[PDB]
Amino acid sequence: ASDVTVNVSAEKQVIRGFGGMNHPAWAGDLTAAQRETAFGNGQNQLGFSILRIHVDENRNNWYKEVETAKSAVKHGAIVFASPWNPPSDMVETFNRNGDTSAKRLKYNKYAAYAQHLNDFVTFMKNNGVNLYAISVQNEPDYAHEWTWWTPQEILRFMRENAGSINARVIAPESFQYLKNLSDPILNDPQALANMDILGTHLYGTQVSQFPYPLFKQKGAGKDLWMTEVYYPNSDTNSADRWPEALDVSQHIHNAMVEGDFQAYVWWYIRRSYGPMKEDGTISKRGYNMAHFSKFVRPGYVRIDATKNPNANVYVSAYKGDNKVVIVAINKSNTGVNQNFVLQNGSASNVSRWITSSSSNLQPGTNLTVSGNHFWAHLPAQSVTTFVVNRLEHHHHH
Ligand code: NA
Repeated sequence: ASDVTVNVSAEKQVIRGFGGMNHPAWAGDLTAAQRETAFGNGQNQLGFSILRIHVDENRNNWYKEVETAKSAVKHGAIVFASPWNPPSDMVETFNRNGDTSAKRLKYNKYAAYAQHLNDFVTFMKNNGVNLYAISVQNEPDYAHEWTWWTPQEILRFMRENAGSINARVIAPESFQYLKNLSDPILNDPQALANMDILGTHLYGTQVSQFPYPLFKQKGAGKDLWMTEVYYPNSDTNSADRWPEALDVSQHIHNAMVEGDFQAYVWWYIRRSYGPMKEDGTISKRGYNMAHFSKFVRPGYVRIDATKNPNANVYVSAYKGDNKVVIVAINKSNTGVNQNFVLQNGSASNVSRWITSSSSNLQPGTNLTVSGNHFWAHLPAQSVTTFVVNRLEHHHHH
């Protein structure tokens, strides 16, 4: 087998966090018990560090988001919001390639719409939630059941109106990371100045389409977030299927390593194909997310690691708070011994947690680092998170 080399000094993207969507109207709000399970980081809890909520078109419905959003903030999670439709008085039908039922924001209502979004941010502030960011539109390019925007309509709003919003602005949330939706923003200095986070979803997106050269070229000082997906499917009662659920950890691995994403946000938190089952317990898919969420905390930085050392073995690594975190996925039917070589970072002790067909985030035996490396066995069809405690602690005292 080939080594994995982890270079603690070769820094990649800063991680904002991991989480999922709450939607009281569409899915039913998380209960008090479920909010603890989602946002707390104790045993049997997901440690989600990001919550997404929706901006209702009717402001008389905004109060419904408050309790779950307050619990996220209490647990130190950041909250962001995406709208699906403007208030209906601002919306018109138009002819979209023969579809006369298609809806858009009226061109003379762009200022009114920006004011609506700013009013949501204010409402949340007045209810003890300082919203981290707000989106211009959920999936403007897949809007049969909501509000369509062309790349040029998004551009005009980003130039002229987005600067009025008193919060970080996310755009354009393509359903599939279609670059035609976001290229105009990146290519227009005015619009770009008013974007804080480039957000996308990944529905049907192939891994070859996770990289984005134009964002690397033009996006300095901007964040890159994966704001909604479910994966590999939304099959009813699929969340505990093994080894299918391992596809979730691999998808996050690809988002981190191929996409350089700084946030990974699932669709509904509680759902039969989601990270929390309808009974309020964590699903196998949920434990796959928790291998990242519980350990790679906000502000950690991804670091260079051999990403695919052997067939069916996927590895990523992160550092923060005097720790190095390594997530190693084995999607084969053979347990394998894997050597982890650490560069530019002295350590002695390694703790690990393992999810497998009959075990959920369960502690394995401690390993010892000798001569700057350690061997660890990765069981067949499993994901392991290692936590390496470093020796050189800086800052103060
Ligand atoms: Na701004």
